[PDB]
Amino acid sequence: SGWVWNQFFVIEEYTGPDPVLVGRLHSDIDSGDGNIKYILSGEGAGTIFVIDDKSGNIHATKTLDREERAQYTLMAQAVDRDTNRPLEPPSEFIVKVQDINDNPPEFLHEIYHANVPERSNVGTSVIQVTASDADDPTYGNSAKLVYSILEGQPYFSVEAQTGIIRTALPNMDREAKEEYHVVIQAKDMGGHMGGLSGTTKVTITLTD
Amino acid sequence: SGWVWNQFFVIEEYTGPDPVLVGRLHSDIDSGDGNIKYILSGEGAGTIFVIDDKSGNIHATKTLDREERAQYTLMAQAVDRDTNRPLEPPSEFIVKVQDINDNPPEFLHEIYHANVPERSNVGTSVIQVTASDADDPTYGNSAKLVYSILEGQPYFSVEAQTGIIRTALPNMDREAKEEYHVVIQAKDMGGHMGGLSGTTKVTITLTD
Ligand SMILES: [Ca+2]
Ligand SMILES: [Ca+2]
Ligand SMILES: [Ca+2]
Ligand SMILES: [Ca+2]
Ligand SMILES: [Ca+2]
Ligand SMILES: [Ca+2]
Repeated sequence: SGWVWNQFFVIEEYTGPDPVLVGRLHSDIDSGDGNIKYILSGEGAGTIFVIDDKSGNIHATKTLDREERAQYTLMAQAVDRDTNRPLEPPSEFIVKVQDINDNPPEFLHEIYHANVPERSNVGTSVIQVTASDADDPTYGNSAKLVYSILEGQPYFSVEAQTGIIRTALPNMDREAKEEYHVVIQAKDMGGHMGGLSGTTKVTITLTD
Repeated sequence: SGWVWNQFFVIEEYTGPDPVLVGRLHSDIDSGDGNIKYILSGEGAGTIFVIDDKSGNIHATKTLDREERAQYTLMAQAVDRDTNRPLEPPSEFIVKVQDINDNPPEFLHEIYHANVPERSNVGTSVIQVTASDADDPTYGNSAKLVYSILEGQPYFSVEAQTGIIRTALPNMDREAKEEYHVVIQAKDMGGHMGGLSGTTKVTITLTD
């Protein structure tokens, strides 16, 4: 009451040999004597999700890819094994496939072409670069991307989250170098120990 | 209402890199605007179980061995981030570590010494042999044992579940063979494709 408890979570991409227990239907009249038969209709019910009608345990029959389906709405019933009358009214619940970090961040193009005026002030922006990341930006952080500059410093910087590359050095007269070659990295998981990553190269002209 | 939904399941022995989402506290007033702070007290709360106080997501910080602990009772609170007053009254819930089949059935002794009269009728019992199995006899069937006879047939049989060895051949005059050597197997998972197993040897004398 007040609190909401009717949803179940399932770790995606499970490939162990024994089926994942998603959750259980269960009624408060159930003395667990066995006179009660639970019934499960709805999405994947019977196919992906399968219930033991005494215990009321639902189990996942398949490896699930949360990239394919995040949710399933299912319907619980419970009828009296003898009278066959219902013992609870039928109610919905949702199983939600928990995201796992199984996709590495990927850059929109993996060669950007930028240009910026010769004597620009330190801080002047050059180009926005962004990585899409196929995991769940909603729930996890297998989708929280951090941008680092790998090659191209001390000439240029990149904004930690925005992924914008700005000049980072004063009096950058053009004679100096013909065209600058930078490499930006994008990392999962707010870039922590573990996070999957991907890079790109930006090639910058200093305009006159 | 009627239906009971406040318990969460956690697959044991998880060793993937990303933490298992156990479940989430969540209130029906929560428009998910963020003014609501969830709080988790109880067993392993703070140690094994850890909550994001906006999303209300609980995650498992450790690999769990369901052999060590099957349950944890936890307490949910939810207070208003601004007024700090509570928004739900505090309520208990239990997370239940789901059993995995990680123990193979083991025989009480792995050399039994049995004896049975010479001319016994087919069917006469010789000895009960039982395997303990360290997994959850309650929930799964990683603990449902089946007994087969491996060596010793056609002289003797073994009862599929009881594990009792009985003679299975008429007129078994003793002159014949000095002492009979049988091997019994015990298999997990009602002995299906997969099930872990273990054996023993029974050494039978035919008495005069
Ligand atoms: Ca996936
Ligand atoms: Ca994923
Ligand atoms: Ca990712
Ligand atoms: Ca274990
Ligand atoms: Ca186990
Ligand atoms: Ca076992």
